[PDB]
Amino acid sequence: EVQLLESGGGLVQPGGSLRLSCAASGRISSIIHMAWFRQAPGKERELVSEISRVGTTVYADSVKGRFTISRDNSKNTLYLQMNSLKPEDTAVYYCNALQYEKHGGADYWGQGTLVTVSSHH
Repeated sequence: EVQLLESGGGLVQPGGSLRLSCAASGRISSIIHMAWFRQAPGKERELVSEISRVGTTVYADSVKGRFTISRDNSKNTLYLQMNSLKPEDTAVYYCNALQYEKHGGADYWGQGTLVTVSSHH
């Protein structure tokens, strides 16, 4: 198993910024794809960004240019810098890790960290 511990969310105004963190531990594969997903009311779970060990990245079209995925490997930590936040970015954000186990792929989940972007909290 890989345990994923998220932090960094909270309340912010439109145009604001937040940085999420995801600390990984456990039996982490040499080939591991790390991702941020989000779940909002009225929408399906959505991939936000992903990074491979060599640093290739992908972004959802709706966050391109505004969000940046990053790492501090000395802490086994994945980050998501969110800039220029919009109300439609409100969601629970999850850390995810995708690697093989003996029987097949495993998609490990963090707990989630809530991000609420609003002018009228």
